[PDB]
Amino acid sequence: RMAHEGALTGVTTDQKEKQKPDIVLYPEPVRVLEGETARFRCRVTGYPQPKVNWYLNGQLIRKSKRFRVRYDGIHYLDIVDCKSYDTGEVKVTAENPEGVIEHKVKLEIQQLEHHHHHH
Repeated sequence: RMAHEGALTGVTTDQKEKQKPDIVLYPEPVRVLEGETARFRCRVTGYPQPKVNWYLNGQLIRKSKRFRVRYDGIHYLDIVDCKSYDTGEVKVTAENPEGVIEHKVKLEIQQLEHHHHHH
C-alpha cells in the first residue's frame, strides 16, 4: 500500500535506457585484390562504452595514428599501407561486467586488380 519503502536509485548515472549487449561486425566474408584499400567497421552496442578488443588477420592490437582506431568501443580497419596481398582471418570479441560476446569472420586478400577476360 506504501510505494515508498526504500531510496530510489538515480537514473542520470550515465544512461536512461538499459539495453542488452550485442556487437556489430561483418558476418559476410569480403575479398579484395592487392592495390585496393579495404574498409570495414567494428563497433559494439547495447551497453555504454564497454572494453572490447579485436584480431586482424588473427593478430590482436593494431597500430594507432597510422590507422583509424580508438579503444573505447570504436575500431575501424583501414588497410592502404599497400601491404594487403595476404589472406588471413579476423575475429572480434567483447567484454562487459554483465556480458561477453564473440563472432568469427573470414577476410582473404588476393592480388592485382584486373579481372580475367576472354573472347
